[PDB]
Amino acid sequence: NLIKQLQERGLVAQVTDEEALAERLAQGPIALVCGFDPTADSLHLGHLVPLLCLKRFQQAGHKPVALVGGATGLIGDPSFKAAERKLNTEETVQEWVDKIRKQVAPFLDFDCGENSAIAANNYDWFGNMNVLTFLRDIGKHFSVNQMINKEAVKQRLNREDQGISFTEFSYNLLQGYDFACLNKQYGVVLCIGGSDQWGNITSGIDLTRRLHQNQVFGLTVPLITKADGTKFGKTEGGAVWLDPKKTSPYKFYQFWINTADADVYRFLKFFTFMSIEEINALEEEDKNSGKAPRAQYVLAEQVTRLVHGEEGLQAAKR
Amino acid sequence: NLIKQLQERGLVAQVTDEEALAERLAQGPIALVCGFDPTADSLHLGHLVPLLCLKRFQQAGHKPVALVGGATGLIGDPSFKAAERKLNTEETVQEWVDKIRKQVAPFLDFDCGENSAIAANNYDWFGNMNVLTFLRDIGKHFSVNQMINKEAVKQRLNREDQGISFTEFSYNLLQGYDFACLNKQYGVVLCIGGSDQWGNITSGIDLTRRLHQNQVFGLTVPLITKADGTKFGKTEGGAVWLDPKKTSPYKFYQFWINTADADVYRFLKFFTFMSIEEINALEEEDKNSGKAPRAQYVLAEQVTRLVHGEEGLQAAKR
Ligand SMILES: Nc1ncnc2c1ncn2[C@@H]1O[C@H](COS(=O)(=O)NC(=O)[C@@H](N)Cc2ccc(O)cc2)[C@@H](O)[C@H]1O
Ligand SMILES: Nc1ncnc2c1ncn2[C@@H]1O[C@H](COS(=O)(=O)NC(=O)[C@@H](N)Cc2ccc(O)cc2)[C@@H](O)[C@H]1O
Repeated sequence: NLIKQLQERGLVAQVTDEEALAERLAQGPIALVCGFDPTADSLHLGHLVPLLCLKRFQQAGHKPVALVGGATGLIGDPSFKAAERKLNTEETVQEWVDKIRKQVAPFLDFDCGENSAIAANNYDWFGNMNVLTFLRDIGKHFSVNQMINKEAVKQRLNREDQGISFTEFSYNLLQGYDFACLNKQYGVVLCIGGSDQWGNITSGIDLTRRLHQNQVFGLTVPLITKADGTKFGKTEGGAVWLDPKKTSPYKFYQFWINTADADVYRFLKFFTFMSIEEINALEEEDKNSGKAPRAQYVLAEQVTRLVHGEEGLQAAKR
Repeated sequence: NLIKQLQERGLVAQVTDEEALAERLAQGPIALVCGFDPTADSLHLGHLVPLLCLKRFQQAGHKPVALVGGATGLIGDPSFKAAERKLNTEETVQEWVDKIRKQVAPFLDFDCGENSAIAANNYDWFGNMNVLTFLRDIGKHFSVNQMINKEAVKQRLNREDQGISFTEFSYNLLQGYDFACLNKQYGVVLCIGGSDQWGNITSGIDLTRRLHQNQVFGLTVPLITKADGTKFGKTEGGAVWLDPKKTSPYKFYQFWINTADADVYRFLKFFTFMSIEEINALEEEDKNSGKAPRAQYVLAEQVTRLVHGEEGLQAAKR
């Protein structure tokens, strides 16, 4: 049902147990979660993929849990990161943390009773957790041997040149715990994220099992890349922040207009709520049209509106 | 001077910088430490060797710091251990800790003046420490790459049959910090322990340099064993405790008088305070004297009074 729908949009990289998950979603609504760490004072175009995905689940009747890593942001996810990351002050992360919560809010119905959205922060629990407690209760459930051969950190370990701190090496446990913790108190049985996050989610489904014996689920969406395999979110001036202050609505819309013909269609699937059908209709319509492609105009309008409301769209054009 | 004196009786296995440590010990009295983890309600003969080196250094005028791992004993030191030590309740361990402390107190002088002994417990700084505080303020200084190859745990990894949890894999950072922490509040510049405790010491040396920029040293005593090969401190009823209740003064004295001829002399150098001279005369004497060796008798008289006092001795005689 739903999974298959997302597959049609090409928004599904890997699924831990497609069937069981598919069957579970069927039984009735569930609660899922997606996490975002405070690396900046705003999220960017990349983050909008998973985020928009929660909303997609919500509309299918599920309850989204949007979690900001108030704690993991003090450590740093080393997942597929080639080089160690630098630690940001406790005060700066806080500030950033707050800008994100608020920034994420507008993207989800936080009131419709049943499946109203939930904002969550792991600082809530890791923030005042004794180190010994953490090592004992969670640590005893992780094997360094296998922690070592996880794709998300494998390479940094095997390299007489590269390396990784004990700190970021532990990152895995905290996100892993977050799952079990969000499951214990909210019934969250699904965690979604971009491909890179897989390993982190994996550890999460495992801890949740050995701590509460609950079959939990994981589902990742591919990391969206420009067709010409360049970057994304990044341009000549930097990341396409969602924060109007960092990227004007006018500039934001101009961005989508400039999409390549080999992307615009996929991008309409990843960023808009257009019936996979009409998107194909639009493609076909554009192909046989001796006219210019209108897909970009669509894409630009839809996203600029999702991210900035009619106000921002009105601005985008003046 | 002192370093070489301890070598005379083979109580030194390694030293971080013999030359410099030698020069430093000469400059004047220093603060040194040795730690003992609560893994039972009592210590055994193996623990005595190191403990005795602390009293040695003290007689030489230095300040002994006797630490008890109220926190480490909750994590489990994996050093050269074959299988994962299991966790003990917080309840049990604190109970063992008191025991070990009080048991330890008699062996060191707690009021000779400037070099009076200090009782220490790392639960003091780990019991109330945030995990995020730990992982970043300390973790950030440990390379998983270098951690994986450290001898004390190269075993557990690089093996199919074995394994190590994230918990015990973290032990190194705790003892490493204990050194730094001790160096900052007592100016402790020396950490002595058994051969197996080396790597743990090293890591302390570095963190101390890395966190305070001070040259700190480490020296390990050889792991005393029976020349015949078999494990030390073991019997039919197992380990020989220092707790009269676990091992009566009588049984204790008997264990000593039963010492093998190839061990008895070394044992006099390790477990007693006889000068290397008289211990050598004794060996010589025993050599060409139609009588039975009296070193056994001596050794038992000494160690028995050391560990149980005049009462304990007179008791091993009835
Ligand atoms: N270009 C992109 N396309 C698709 N997805 C993308 C993307 N760029 C980022 N993302 C995804 O959207 C999120 C972006 O935030 S993130 O900083 O990368 N998140 C992280 O690093 C996670 N460790 C955060 C986290 C997740 C769960 C927790 O319980 C705690 C923390 C991630 O799930 C990432 O996989
Ligand atoms: N048979 C033996 N011969 C000589 N020395 C021996 C011995 N058996 C044990 N020892 C030494 O005497 C001590 C015995 O206690 S122990 O439980 O093994 N100690 C430990 O495991 C350390 N991790 C304790 C510790 C040390 C320093 C800290 O800052 C914190 C904790 C260690 O220094 C050990 O190396």
